[PDB]
Amino acid sequence: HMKIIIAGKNDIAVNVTRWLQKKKKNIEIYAICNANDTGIDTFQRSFKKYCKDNLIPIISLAEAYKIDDAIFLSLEFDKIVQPSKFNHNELFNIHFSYLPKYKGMYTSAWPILNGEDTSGVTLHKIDHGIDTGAIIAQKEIIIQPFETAKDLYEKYISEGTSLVIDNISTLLNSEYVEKEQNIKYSSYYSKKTIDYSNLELNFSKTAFEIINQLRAFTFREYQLPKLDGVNIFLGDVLSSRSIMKPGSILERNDKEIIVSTIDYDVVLYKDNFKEILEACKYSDSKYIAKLIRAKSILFEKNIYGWSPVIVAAYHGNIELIKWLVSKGANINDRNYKGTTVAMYFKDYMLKSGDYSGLKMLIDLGLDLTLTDYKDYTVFDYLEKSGNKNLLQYMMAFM
Amino acid sequence: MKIIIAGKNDIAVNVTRWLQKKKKNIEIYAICNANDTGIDTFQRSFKKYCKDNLIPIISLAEAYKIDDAIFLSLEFDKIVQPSKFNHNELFNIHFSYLPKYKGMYTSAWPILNGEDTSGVTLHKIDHGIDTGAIIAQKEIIIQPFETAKDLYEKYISEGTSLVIDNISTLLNSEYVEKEQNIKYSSYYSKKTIDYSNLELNFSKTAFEIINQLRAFTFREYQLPKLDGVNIFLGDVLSSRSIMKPGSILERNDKEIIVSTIDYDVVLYKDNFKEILEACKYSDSKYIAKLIRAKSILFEKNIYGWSPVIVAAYHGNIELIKWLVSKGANINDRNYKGTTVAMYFKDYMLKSGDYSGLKMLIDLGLDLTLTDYKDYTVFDYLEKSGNKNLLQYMMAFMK
Ligand SMILES: Cc1cn([C@H]2C[C@H](O)[C@@H](COP(=O)(O)OP(=O)(O)O[C@H]3O[C@H](C)[C@H](O)[C@H](N)[C@H]3O)O2)c(=O)[nH]c1=O
Ligand SMILES: Cc1cn([C@H]2C[C@H](O)[C@@H](COP(=O)(O)OP(=O)(O)O[C@H]3O[C@H](C)[C@H](O)[C@H](N)[C@H]3O)O2)c(=O)[nH]c1=O
Ligand SMILES: Cc1cn([C@H]2C[C@H](O)[C@@H](COP(=O)(O)OP(=O)(O)O[C@H]3O[C@H](C)[C@H](O)[C@H](N)[C@H]3O)O2)c(=O)[nH]c1=O
Ligand code: NA
Ligand code: NA
Ligand code: NA
Repeated sequence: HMKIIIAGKNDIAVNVTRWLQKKKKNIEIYAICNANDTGIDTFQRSFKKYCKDNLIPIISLAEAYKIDDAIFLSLEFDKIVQPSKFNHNELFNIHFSYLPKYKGMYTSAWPILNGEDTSGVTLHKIDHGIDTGAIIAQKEIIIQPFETAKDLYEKYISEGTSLVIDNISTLLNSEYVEKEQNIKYSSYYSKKTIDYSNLELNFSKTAFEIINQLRAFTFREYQLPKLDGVNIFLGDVLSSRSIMKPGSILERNDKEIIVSTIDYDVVLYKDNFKEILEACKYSDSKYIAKLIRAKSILFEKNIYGWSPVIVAAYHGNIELIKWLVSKGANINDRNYKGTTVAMYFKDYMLKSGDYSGLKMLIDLGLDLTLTDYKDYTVFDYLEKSGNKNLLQYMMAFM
Repeated sequence: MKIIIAGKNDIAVNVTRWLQKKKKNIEIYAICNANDTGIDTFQRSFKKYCKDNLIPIISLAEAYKIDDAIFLSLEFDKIVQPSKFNHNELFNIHFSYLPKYKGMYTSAWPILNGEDTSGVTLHKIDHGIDTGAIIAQKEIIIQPFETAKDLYEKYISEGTSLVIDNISTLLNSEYVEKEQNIKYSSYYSKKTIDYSNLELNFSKTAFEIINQLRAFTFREYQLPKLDGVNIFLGDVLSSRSIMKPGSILERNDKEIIVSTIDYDVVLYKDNFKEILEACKYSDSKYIAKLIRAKSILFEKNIYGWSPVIVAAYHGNIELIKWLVSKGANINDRNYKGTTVAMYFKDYMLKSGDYSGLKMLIDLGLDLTLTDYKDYTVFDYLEKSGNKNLLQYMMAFMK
């Protein structure tokens, strides 16, 4: 007979809540949404939409203060919570850093900017201050030297979810231990510290710092870094050192811009993502591999959620998908409605007549049991459509 | 052999002294910095040293035309162009552990960033800023309480020994170069801190604020100010005010308590002038009440008078025992190299009270030390004709 208030947004609020509904069947859940939650799924799920679709009441923070015998759990929530205004003190938060480092804002960029190898997530209490409350549990996170602010954000979402999950019984049962945050090594960045409205690359810096500025600001659904009009998608460092003033453009071609820094010259790769996506329809390994500078651009997505594997799978392109997957791409990658590669390869199989591919993708680890966000498998869509031919063929693989 | 020393302060002077002693036959040419006044201050004037010792002072343009010489820059202020020499025996001491902290304000930035360590590096002068290949380096530990001035002093001392330990290899071409790493390379230009408009930022953690204080505590240039009131360090409390960061919570004659992003901070108002005045005659009990930050006891006025020196000159033995216990140097010098023993002897001379000498001798007072004129205390006594004092001091000398 418990109550929990979940205040926040995105896949973390969604996936924690999914877990609570399945695992704590009889808990009453109340939700608070963030101001900019459009109730529509984008590269993150809408928490508002999830709650509507799954009969979770949506309340105000004002209304939530007046609840008794409820845990409060903030998951990338956007409004200051004032502990005094509840009748208890069971107020909790996931913050996307290894506290007490990187309190405050832009924790997907700042660590990268500062040349960190690691970050973390932290479960702690909400007290009056900004990420000041006592720590309950933490998990260290490795940042690979190629990963972007988006890859890091995605690790935070994943690990933050898991961490809430490994501790939520102890929050609900008051069975948890806390410890006050240390003084030493504490750091905080306000909203002022980056003006995302007015981004500017600083070339009076080292190659390392410049590469890290690129990584820090590479989060496509918001922005890419820009050099004199042109969008950039990562870069590299050369062994040469230009005598030219830092910022000086040494070379330009259609794929890359080379620039002088405080030490080593840096190559900045022009963003060719749309172009790589058009090509993924029918071109082959050779041609695509010739288009690619930063390997990770194969895992990027447009506003619909379409990655290269997805567009390829939708157009038949079997030899590409094999190579994409050898490059580390996900054979069961999904768009922003939960739609899987398998489901894309369906529309082709249907429109072509050629089912000789399907076993190829199965060897590669394709999974037919997967459902989208309306709980529908590929088998459900085929049944619905009347394509018992295609249906029965596919059922053979089970 | 021949050598060109280009730079300023005790590092230039003391490297040069070592060469005059231990490499008699090398010819030495000197380049001075543009703000070397010729008058010794908290750092010696290299200019003065050179004029006093008949070392010729030349320009960088003249330096380029000297073959048969290696070039060694020591906190030098002018851009060196390697293509204008007819050789490549060009070396620098930079005050950081490269490839980190290239560029400016190296006694400030590492402290600002919460570093536990820094270093000094010996490397080649290349076309860029602090970019040339490394020859040798040494780690420096930054103690938690040390200020920017303390770290500068460590840089000067350690930079000096790094040169001394390597200079034969430089002169003999037995040294080994290795190009700087890309990874972890950092750089701070002159625009990163504006010493004309220093403001403390209280939208930061208590750690970050104490480190702001440390970083800006370099008395010869400035102290940090809160409301035009000079501050000499501070401490963190265990309370955390709800008030907005920067809200002053408590004032008194001695300190100012402020809200930060996490824990409250005490800023100590600077009272060094008052402390130095009181050391003439007051006892340890009175000075103890006056002290907040213990390191204020090692500070100096424009003459180079520290507490221990003022106490010596007034025969304040009881206070000297305490200061030493506190960490003060028993052989502390003013900016003319005049030692505590030289000041004590003036007190013994005027007063006729000699009893205190043994105590100071037992605390490690060193009577062999020379000032920047190569005079010992005994040379002063022989010149004044004071034999009885000479003999007495000599009798207690260990
Ligand atoms: C606003 C913005 C964000 N980003 C990136 C960097 C951020 O780490 C990431 C997420 O942005 P965000 O607006 O969610 O804000 P963050 O600063 O990441 O998180 C703060 O704001 C949240 C609502 C939470 O209260 C969180 N506890 C706060 O630390 O998106 C951009 O690349 N461009 C942008 O223009
Ligand atoms: C990948 C891809 C998709 N499309 C199409 C297919 C869709 O009708 C439309 C929007 O795609 P979407 O990712 O929003 O797909 P969804 O609406 O998520 O999934 C539907 O379309 C799939 C192909 C299956 O039919 C599935 N069972 C449907 O529920 O654009 C292209 O035109 N070019 C493409 O390269
Ligand atoms: C100028 C200035 C310096 N300082 C401190 C911080 C500095 O690290 C330290 C020394 O000052 P400085 O003018 O020598 O400048 P730094 O920036 O330390 O050294 C640079 O300039 C030198 C001439 C050398 O070329 C060196 N390689 C450079 O990095 O004193 C202040 O506290 N207030 C000040 O206004
Ligand atoms: Na360059
Ligand atoms: Na400046
Ligand atoms: Na506060």
